[PDB]
Amino acid sequence: EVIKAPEFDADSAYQYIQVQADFGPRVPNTQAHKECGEYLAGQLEKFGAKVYNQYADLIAYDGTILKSRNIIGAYKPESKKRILLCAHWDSRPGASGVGVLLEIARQIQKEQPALGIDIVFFDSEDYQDTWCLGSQYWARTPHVQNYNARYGILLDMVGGKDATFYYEGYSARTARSEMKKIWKKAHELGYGKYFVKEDGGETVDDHIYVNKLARIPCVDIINYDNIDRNTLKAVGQTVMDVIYNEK
Repeated sequence: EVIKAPEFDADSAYQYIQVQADFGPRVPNTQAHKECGEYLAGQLEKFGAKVYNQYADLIAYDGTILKSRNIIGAYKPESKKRILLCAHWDSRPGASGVGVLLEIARQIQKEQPALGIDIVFFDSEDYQDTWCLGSQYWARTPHVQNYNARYGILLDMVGGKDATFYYEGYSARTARSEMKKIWKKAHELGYGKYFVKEDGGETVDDHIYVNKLARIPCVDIINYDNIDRNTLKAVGQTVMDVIYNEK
């Protein structure tokens, strides 16, 4: 049978977005970025995840050494059966995906699903191989040795009013089964307006690397043509009903 997941609180996710936004743009090598990283690590700790902070000097396209910090929160680290949930947290010279995941973390704390969940915030994403430096780093060499997950869900720009998440190109050739499952649940829950079961665009994003350096099929939930609580609720609830159904 099917389990109905706990209720995702969209106003809570909205506030996590607003707190990130209040640091100013989280541009690599800035005070805003440093402070926001501390905030995110702290929140994943506050919400019961086993926190793994992954510091690295990543060289950007112009030679800039980015004092990078990938942030990982693990739930039920005992379980070999796991689902990866991820988003990037830096800003371009972010927030929405991270905000939804923090609210999912908080709910995991209140009631844990059957499988282990990993929440990973990738850094240095937005500064083709010179994008996604944090996930390239992470997938190549994950936070635990031999890391695996059944599949992964990437959230990127998931807060816009009347957003439409199409079948993203890379996800649709590397993770159809998983993507179709997620879009299925969205429709069943009444969020079909948001999850359009049609091929959209193909985008360079963290899920490309996750799938390659770490080999986990990974679905990108990304708006395809501002912050809205209804959009957050549709994304967040769909992700919880999907992950709480995993056995």
